[PDB]
Amino acid sequence: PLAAGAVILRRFAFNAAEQLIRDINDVASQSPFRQMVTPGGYTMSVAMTNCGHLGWTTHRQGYLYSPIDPQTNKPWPAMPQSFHNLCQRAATAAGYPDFQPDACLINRYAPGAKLCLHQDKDEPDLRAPIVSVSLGLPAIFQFGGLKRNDPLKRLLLEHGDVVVWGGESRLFYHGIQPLKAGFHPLTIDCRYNLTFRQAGK
DNA sequence: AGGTAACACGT
DNA sequence: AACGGTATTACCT
Ligand SMILES: O=C(O)CCC(=O)C(=O)O
Ligand SMILES: [Mn+2]
Repeated sequence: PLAAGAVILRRFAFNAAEQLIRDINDVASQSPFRQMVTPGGYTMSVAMTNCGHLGWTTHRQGYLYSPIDPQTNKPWPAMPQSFHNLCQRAATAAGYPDFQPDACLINRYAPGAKLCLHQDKDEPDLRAPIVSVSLGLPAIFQFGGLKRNDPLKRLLLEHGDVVVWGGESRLFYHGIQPLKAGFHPLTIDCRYNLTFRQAGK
């Protein structure tokens, strides 16, 4: 096992990938990918957007889940049924049959893009797991512990891989190392990740 | 009190 | 380039 309460389901989303990617494009046509600026004033290397009832965003004052896209000033697009179904099946396979996400953060990684080691704790109900779907180019996922200096596991995540963490491992530090350039026939030159959460009550 | 930015340079 | 400092503070509510 990846950790207590955590598992990787390799190639779980492989068969669903083409549809998922069509729906990413549909979501982004309404709420475009944007590289967000941290409260500290740095532009993130990962480009992001959201779908579902709540979207993760930065602002001057910190991080926030909000029902409105601050760039368009309209609600985030509805969560595609392909996304919701894949998430439900993955969560069930990982031992979290009751998971009901209300938020999906869509990450796009160009070569060089990274996500520094962090915890997912913007969500009030820590009982719900995180379901994380990889698409396109491969990336090295770091998965640690409750403390930043806890030893890291480094796992390659490839197209279609799904990682789920929760319970004892819900607050574990994790991240993505700078993406290697490459080619993938479905995403061409990038990696996408879908991160499903229950962000509200 | 407690929340929490850093989902972001030097060795 | 893997590891860890920084928030060891200065603000909010
Ligand atoms: O891209 C990934 O695999 C991880 C994304 C992530 O950690 C997040 O969106 O909070
Ligand atoms: Mn995360």
